[PDB]
Amino acid sequence: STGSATTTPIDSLDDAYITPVQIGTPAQTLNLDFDTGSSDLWVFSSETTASEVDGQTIYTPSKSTTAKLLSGATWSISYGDGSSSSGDVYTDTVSVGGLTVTGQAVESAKKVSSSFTEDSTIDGLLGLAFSTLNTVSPTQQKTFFDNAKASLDSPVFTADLGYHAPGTYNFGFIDTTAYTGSITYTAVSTKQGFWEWTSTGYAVGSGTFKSTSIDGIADTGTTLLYLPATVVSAYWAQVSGAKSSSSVGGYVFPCSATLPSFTFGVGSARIVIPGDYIDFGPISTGSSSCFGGIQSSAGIGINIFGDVALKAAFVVFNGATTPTLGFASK
Ligand SMILES: NCc1ccc(C(F)(F)F)cc1
Ligand SMILES: NCc1ccc(C(F)(F)F)cc1
Repeated sequence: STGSATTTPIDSLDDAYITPVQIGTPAQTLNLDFDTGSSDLWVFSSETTASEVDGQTIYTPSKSTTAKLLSGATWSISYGDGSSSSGDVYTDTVSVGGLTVTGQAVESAKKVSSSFTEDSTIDGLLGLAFSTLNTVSPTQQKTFFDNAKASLDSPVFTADLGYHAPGTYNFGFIDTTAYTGSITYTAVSTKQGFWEWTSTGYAVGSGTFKSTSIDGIADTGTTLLYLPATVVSAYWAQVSGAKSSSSVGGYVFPCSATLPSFTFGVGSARIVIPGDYIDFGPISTGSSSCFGGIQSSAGIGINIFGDVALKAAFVVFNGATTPTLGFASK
């Protein structure tokens, strides 16, 4: 079987993308953030502290005839940005784009951090990293993809994120009309639970390509591109007036500048990120300083190919027994 679902940016800067997911019987539709950097399916619910809910659609397990409490199970997650949530665990039927999984662990939030409360458009997260990262205790739970794998035509899903526009997540098949050229596949390390791969180098604008190994993760759940300080410094040096700002916490640039493109290597292929994708607009309303979409990973400890990079490509997540990542131009 297969599934296909449209994913939509939550705001005009593409800060995150939401995809409708049907949970329970009869279906409750929630808009979830599909996150290849984590492995928990958690949702705002009827159990969430009322002061921590501000416009989100909630899952109500008591109204689902297929929901079962997973006795004694709990979960607690903290994200790399300092975000967190925690609560208890149901199992229920979950469908994405026509693809149905019965007995999926649905983690019900009792508590969420403030950054989730303030993001009224995101009802929860759907984790798509490897199940070794799932936080359910005492019994670890499988991801939606892991549960669906057996029944998929092909054990793959693909991410086709739009620039200021809707895109598509497909499960179980590769749409050969959605890209140009060939797909280049590259090896994945699962040893930390992430879709981790090694880029073969980079170029700034029309500069020479620099061959150099950049290890990092493919993460639909992270907005920006986080790369080593040496790389990020070479990019922003080409932008007149750009500088790293400690008060803002990253590189900013004059909003009147035009940004160079950024190229990253996948084996012998090249993915080009247009300079417009790297503009994240004014740091505050009315400011003439704009925030850059390429930032240093020095404080984070790992390099992250977030949405800025992934939306420039058609991306195959191949969950075969030897996993790989495919990139194509589009
Ligand atoms: N999108 C999930 C996520 C969040 C943070 C991290 C970090 F910072 F730990 F790498 C990885 C993955
Ligand atoms: N990388 C996972 C993640 C996704 C979204 C958020 C936000 F923006 F909703 F707070 C935080 C962390």
